[PDB]
Order: sequence, then C-alpha cells, then structure tokens
Amino acid sequence: GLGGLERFCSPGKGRGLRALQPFQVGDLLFSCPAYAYVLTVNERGNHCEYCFTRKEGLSKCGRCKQAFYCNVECQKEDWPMHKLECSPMVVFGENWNPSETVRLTARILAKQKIHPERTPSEKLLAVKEFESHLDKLDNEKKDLIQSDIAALHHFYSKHLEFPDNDSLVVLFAQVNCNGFTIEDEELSHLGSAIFPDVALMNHSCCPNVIVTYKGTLAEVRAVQEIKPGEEVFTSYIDLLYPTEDRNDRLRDSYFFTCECQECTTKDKDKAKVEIRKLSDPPKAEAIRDMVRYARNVIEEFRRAKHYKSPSELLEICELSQEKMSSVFEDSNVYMLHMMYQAMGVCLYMQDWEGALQYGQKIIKPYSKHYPLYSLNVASMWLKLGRLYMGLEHKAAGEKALKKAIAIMEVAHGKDHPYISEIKQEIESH
Ligand SMILES: O=C(NCCCN1CCCC1)c1cncc(-c2ccccc2N2CCN(CCc3c[nH]c4ccccc34)CC2)c1
Ligand SMILES: C[S@@+](CC[C@H](N)C(=O)[O-])C[C@H]1O[C@@H](n2cnc3c(N)ncnc32)[C@H](O)[C@@H]1O
Ligand code: NA
Ligand code: NA
Ligand SMILES: [Zn+2]
Ligand SMILES: [Zn+2]
Ligand SMILES: [Zn+2]
Repeated sequence: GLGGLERFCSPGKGRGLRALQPFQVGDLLFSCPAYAYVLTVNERGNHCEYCFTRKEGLSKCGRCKQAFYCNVECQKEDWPMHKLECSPMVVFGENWNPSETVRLTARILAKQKIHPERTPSEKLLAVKEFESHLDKLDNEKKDLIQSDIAALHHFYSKHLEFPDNDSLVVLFAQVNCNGFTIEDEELSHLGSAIFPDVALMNHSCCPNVIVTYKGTLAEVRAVQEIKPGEEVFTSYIDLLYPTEDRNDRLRDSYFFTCECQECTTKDKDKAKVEIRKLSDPPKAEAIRDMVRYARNVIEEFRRAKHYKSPSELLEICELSQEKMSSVFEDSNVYMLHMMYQAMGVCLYMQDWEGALQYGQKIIKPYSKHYPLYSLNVASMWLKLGRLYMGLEHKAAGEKALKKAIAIMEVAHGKDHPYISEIKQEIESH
C-alpha cells in the first residue's frame, strides 16, 4: 500500500482511493510505473520503444527495422515484450495490423507469464482484480471483443499460451474499462498502457487530481486541496461538454452515470451552450434542434477525416460553424469543437497561420469552460505559443508559453522534462 493514501469502498462507486494525509495544489500524490505499455505505430522512430524518450537519432532494431531505442540497454530491456512482434512484423509483412488494444492485451498476457507475482504497479489494485462490466456489454461490444480475440490469436500465437475464450473476453473487457492512453505536452497520442493503482481512482467532472506521464511513468497531482478522508477523483472524459454529453460518454465507455457537483447542479450547462442574444430571441425548440445538428456534425467529422481531403474537412468545419452561428454564440462548446477540428487540419497541413487564427479564436472561451488546471487548456496555450514563436511573434509566444508553464507546473510538476524544453524555447527566442 501507498503512503498517505488508502484503497476503500466508495458507496455507489465500487472501490476508490481515499486520502489519509492532506495534499496541496501541485502536490505529487503517487507515481505508478506502467505494468504493460506500447508505443503507437505512427510514433515509431520519434520515441524510444522502452522508456518513451522523445530524442533525435534513435537506434533501429536490426531484425524488424520497426522498433527504435536510446541504446542497446533499452533494446535488451524491451526484448521480452518486443519479441511478441519482432519476427511477426517481418513474417506477416503488411498483413501485420493488430489494433493497439490487441497489442496491449498481448503484453498483459506476456507480463502475466513472466511475472505472475504482484508488481510495484499493483500496490493497491491488481490487474486480475480489475472491473470488467462483462454482464453490462451489448452485442456491438461483445462482437468487437470477438474480433479482437480473433486478431490476438492470429498475430500473437507463437509465445503465448491462451486461456479459454471466457477468460479472453473478461480480459478484453478489463482493458477497455481500465486502459490508459499516453499523450504528450500537445495532447498528442503516444501509446497505450496499464497503470493498476491509477485505475483505482473514480471519476468526477470536477476532479481533485490530474494524471500526467513522465516517459511510461504515470504521475498523479492535486489540482484542488485534498483533506484526510476525502476521496481522490480524476476525470475520465473531456470536461468541455455539457452534462448530458459528458454522461453519454461515461455510460458508453464506463457504464455509469456521474452524480458529481457539476452533474447534480448542471450550473455550467447554460454557459456551455451559449445562445446568440438576438433582437428576436431563438425558440426553445430551435435550440434543441441546433444541439441535435451540433452533436451530429461532430460524429460526421469523426468519420469524414478517414475518407475526405484536408480542404474538404475545413469546408465541413466552416459550413457547420456558419449554420450554428445563427442560433449559437462563438463561445458555445459546439462552435469551439468545430474550431478545434479546423485548427487540427491546419496544423496537419503545416499551415501555421491558419492554425494560429483558429487558436486565437478558441483560447479565451476554452479557458473559462475547463477547470482551473486543465491539460486541454495548457496544450492550447502551448500550441498558440509555439505558432507565435514560429511565425516570429516573440512577445505573444513568450506570453502563451508562460501561461502553458503556469498550468503545467501544477499538473506535471516544476521539474518536468516538458517544462524544461518550453523554458528552453523562450530563451532561444
Ligand atoms: O486514457 C483514456 N482516458 C482517460 C482515462 C481513463 N481511465 C478510466 C479508468 C482507467 C483509465 C483512454 C481514452 N480512450 C481510450 C483508452 C483505451 C486505452 C487502452 C485500451 C482501451 C481503451 N479504450 C477504453 C474505452 N473503450 C470504450 C468502451 C468500452 C468498454 N468496454 C468495452 C468492451 C468492448 C468495446 C468497447 C468497450 C475503448 C477502449 C483510454
Ligand atoms: C477504472 S475503474 C475505477 C475503480 C472502480 N471503482 C473499481 O472498483 O474497480 C472505473 C469504473 O469505476 C466506476 N466508477 C468510476 N467513477 C464512478 C462514479 N463517479 N460514479 C459511479 N461509478 C463510478 C464505474 O463502474 C467505472 O467503469
Ligand atoms: Na477537445
Ligand atoms: Na506544433
Ligand atoms: Zn530508451
Ligand atoms: Zn525488432
Ligand atoms: Zn459529473
């Protein structure tokens, strides 16, 4: 068990984490070494496969030529996990396409054969003790696990001895309910992992902690004062959206409805869906209908980026904003989503000016919509600072980077490798 905290039975929330000592804003509650983890395929070559160090000139794996390390020591240390994919990647060639979840579950099973004893990642909660919601799964979900089990057998049959299909369906349900995505300082996808003690914490739309990553290590820091006896709540979802949206995400992904202060009260809901103060105000049915269009275009875009062109996507972004603007104010979260999506396309296209334009429009409303310390906000300021600096706007860049640093010092810590690199960006300009 972790010092200063304890595992407990949270009424109507199963098992949780409770404080035994007071924690102040920016205080490290605990750190959890990754139990199992995997670097995302598009990040290969950018980051070391073993320690997740983003560094220039990484050593390639002579065999597969698709795994990169700091040195030979990272390579030897990652071999027990890398051997699950080394030869399969070359023997399957381009037929090699397991999903990140399948990839992660192959490594959970591998860690289980190698180290069946409780790991330093499980001082409070064990992988085997994970909640699965097996009895709550629909047909869509059960079919996804069945295609994942199929792919697990198809690609990882060489080194693993598999349990029955009932044990594999339970495991996949646990990974999908307790799995973590690792993001960088710009909230960009790096990989997926298993942090058992971090998964003991329950959800709140007003969390008292923020999870950050330092390589493959998860760090938990207070973003609100925590007093002895208080439960330690972290957010599972994006805190920008109104109550209904948040709870629709929670029920689909984690099979529960949140009763937190934000969800009970619904106080921040009206601010979130800001309506245009028109001389002829919009009707309640007109509002209900625009929120339906907004929730719909959001889904259409999630698909359209897999099959439409960069400029076809910016057109959706502009066209939907233009439609919504009649009823909705610029600060409305639905407008803000389409703006965020468009800034993402400009950043992809390497159109730094266009990205900076949408950035400038997003930032202020986005600031007030999220909690005081937010990874989303810190990343928006960071993007904005990096663009300003890029386009040689040194005064504005310095201001946005100093804002990103202020939040990041609380959530990541003053001593973080990300903050030292941002500080280095301000001193190089
Ligand atoms: O880190 C993430 N979010 C914030 C913290 C979450 N904290 C809550 C408790 C512990 C972790 C994160 C975001 N997106 C995806 C993942 C993820 C990473 C690795 C493996 C699987 C992952 N997801 C999780 C969500 N699931 C959808 C719902 C789902 C549950 N049971 C199912 C069974 C079959 C199909 C679908 C489902 C799809 C797979 C993680
Ligand atoms: C990663 S686990 C957290 C630890 C979990 N309570 C346990 O005992 O295994 C996530 C699950 O905890 C439950 N949970 C988390 N936050 C909750 C909340 N605010 N209200 C109700 N259930 C919650 C849900 O069943 C959810 O799928
Ligand atoms: Na967002
Ligand atoms: Na950038
Ligand atoms: Zn390394
Ligand atoms: Zn290799
Ligand atoms: Zn809530």
